[PDB]
Amino acid sequence: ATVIVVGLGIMGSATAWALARRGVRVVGLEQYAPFHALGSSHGKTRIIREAYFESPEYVPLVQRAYELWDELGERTGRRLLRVTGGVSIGRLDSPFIVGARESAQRHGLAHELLDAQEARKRFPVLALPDDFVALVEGRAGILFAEECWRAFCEDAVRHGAELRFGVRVHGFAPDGEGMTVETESGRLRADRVVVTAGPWSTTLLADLGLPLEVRRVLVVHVQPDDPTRFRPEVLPIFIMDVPEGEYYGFPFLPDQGVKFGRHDDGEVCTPESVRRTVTDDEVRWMTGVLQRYLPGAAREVLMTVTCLYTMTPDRHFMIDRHPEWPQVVFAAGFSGHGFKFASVMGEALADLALEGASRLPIGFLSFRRLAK
Ligand SMILES: Cc1cc2nc3c(=O)[nH]c(=O)nc-3n(C[C@H](O)[C@H](O)[C@H](O)COP(=O)(O)OP(=O)(O)OC[C@H]3O[C@@H](n4cnc5c(N)ncnc54)[C@H](O)[C@@H]3O)c2cc1C
Ligand SMILES: [Cl-]
Ligand SMILES: [Cl-]
Ligand SMILES: [Cl-]
Ligand SMILES: [Cl-]
Ligand SMILES: [Cl-]
Ligand SMILES: [Cl-]
Ligand SMILES: [Cl-]
Repeated sequence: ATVIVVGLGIMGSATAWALARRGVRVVGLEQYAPFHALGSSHGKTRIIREAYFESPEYVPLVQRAYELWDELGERTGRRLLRVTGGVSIGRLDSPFIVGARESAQRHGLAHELLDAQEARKRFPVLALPDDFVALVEGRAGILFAEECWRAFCEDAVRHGAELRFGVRVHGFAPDGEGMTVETESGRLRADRVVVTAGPWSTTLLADLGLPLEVRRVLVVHVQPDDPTRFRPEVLPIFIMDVPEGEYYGFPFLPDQGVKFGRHDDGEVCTPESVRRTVTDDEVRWMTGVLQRYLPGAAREVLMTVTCLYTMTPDRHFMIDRHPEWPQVVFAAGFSGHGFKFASVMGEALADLALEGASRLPIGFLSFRRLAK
């Protein structure tokens, strides 16, 4: 079998890995350089969580994603995951809290709800309002994202994959014996095509009318004056639903400081129009929010970063076959929370491309729930 994978962000790289491991001939095509920072996959760390507030239907998928991250780590010898536990902060009726409890109960997962007093005792680095609660889980942690991105490409190449960078795909069409893919430089042919185009999905897949909106979001890295009180042993990954917005962060790590980002809002843009400049007022806002809930974390700003999310209307992913051409499958619309699922999305895409179907429980992420 031959497959072409369009886009070598995390999802395309995972898909090239899952196909090559099956003995499938795979050629990946990516418009920019390897492990570039213009899409959604870049950075040294991402959060993985198991008691999943967005919907309990993700729990069996993230559980398989954990198993596949472990297999990837074993085969490549790269260190990919650090389980730290995770804490979610919010009012008792915040979706972060409600949804994680629902997911955990439904899947039998260990978790602990703490009131503000108990949370301050357990995690004194957090400064919470008296009416907030914390929900703690054990299996959450840090994916070393760039290590994972490189791992997939190394192990795919070990299994025969070819990966091409600096090649922009203009389109594709069935040719009677598979698909022909048109690039800015020539044509390539395969039995099947997988599209994992990230924020560029409505360009390449324009004629499908996917309901996707690209958002610019910001991350800051700060240096505490007392780093040791921010280290993983005392500060798990965290997420917070607060009056200033939804935010997330990581414990202090060497050469990263404390990383803090904002999940909600963020400007609607396209990858062409996105503002890469991060303004002084943007920096001051982020450090102002971080200092309210984690006082002493931002003695110095180390770095600021822009990145892109691709949102669906319901914030659930889209993975499905092309509605006209069964030789083509695609995943898009990861809505700011897909990186942790990349290993299992590569599995699912390889199943949809080779077999037309998957035993993974990805039905709820198809086109159907979005139909009129
Ligand atoms: C700041 C930030 C923090 C995040 N935090 C988390 C987190 O903690 N945990 C989590 O699970 N998720 C997180 N995410 C979300 C996650 O990183 C994304 O969902 C995931 O990266 C999407 O991967 P992708 O491969 O779809 O997209 P992308 O990485 O953007 O890849 C698409 C690739 O397709 C290429 N391309 C597009 N069109 C063409 C074409 N015509 N021809 C050739 N190449 C093409 C692009 O150049 C790009 O390399 C975060 C995202 C951001 C921005
Ligand atoms: Cl670990
Ligand atoms: Cl913990
Ligand atoms: Cl050819
Ligand atoms: Cl301090
Ligand atoms: Cl910077
Ligand atoms: Cl995204
Ligand atoms: Cl189809």
